Amino acid sequence: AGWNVNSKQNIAVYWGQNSANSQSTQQRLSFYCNDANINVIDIAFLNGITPPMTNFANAGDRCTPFSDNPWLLQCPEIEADIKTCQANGKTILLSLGGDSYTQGGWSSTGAAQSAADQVWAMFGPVQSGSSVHRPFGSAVVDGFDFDFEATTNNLAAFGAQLKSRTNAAGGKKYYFSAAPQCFFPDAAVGALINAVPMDWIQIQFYNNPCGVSGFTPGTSTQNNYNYQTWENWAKTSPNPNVKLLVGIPAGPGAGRGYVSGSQLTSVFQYSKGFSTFAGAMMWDMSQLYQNTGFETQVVNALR
Repeated sequence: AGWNVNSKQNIAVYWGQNSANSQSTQQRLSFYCNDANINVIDIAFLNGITPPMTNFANAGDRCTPFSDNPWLLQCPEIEADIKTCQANGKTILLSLGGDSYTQGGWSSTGAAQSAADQVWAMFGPVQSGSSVHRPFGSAVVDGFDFDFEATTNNLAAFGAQLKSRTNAAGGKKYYFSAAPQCFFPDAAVGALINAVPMDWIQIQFYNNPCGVSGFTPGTSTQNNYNYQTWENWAKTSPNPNVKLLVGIPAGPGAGRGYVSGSQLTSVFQYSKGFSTFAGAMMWDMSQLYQNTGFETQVVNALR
């Protein structure tokens, strides 16, 4: 039944950007919704907000741009697949920003609040009184992942307005995650995650010296891998009960600091010792499914 706050074996995986970058490495979203081990999928990315822009790599081939915004896609296959995945018991979030987000956020709190209301009208419940375009039609996401990686002015105000709308909503639970890099504090989402409660934070423990590649097996004194710093911060954050996922590259081509074998098992056994630990995150689905046997290694490390 999707995200499980009481489990230490959650696995969140990004889908949409085809990191593996071959013609066949990213199937449609629902191909990956029969995996008993993957209970959260983040759709990557809404890479523009004001104005809105969607990029789903070659999944875009089965979409049609909206007539008045060529960078915003109408995606009936992703729509159908979100509904299928949710019927199959998966939590499907939309990931906001990503490494190709260049708009730099909003000049005022008011502009950030208006942008949040537009994202909610585009991707949350269908609003009968709204003219906004809906990339996923009558599909409704299960919440939002904040993956901003450059300075994003007034992201805290944007996040607070979107959280206001999800907190007011009926129907189902909406979740909030953020994906800071492991360097502490995080420049891009630091203000957001110090202001707005998250359900979990999926830290990118890669592309940085604090990543899982810097973990020292055989000891619980860790000079580089900084999970402990993140747990200490989490306990006084706006949601003091927020959970952490350990985010890793799903293949050597997915990011710097890929780990496997005993390094991978050991860093997960260390991380499992912490009360905030709730599982793993991986970048990304295309890399994971190409990297034969790697998913089994991660599942076996979390057991």
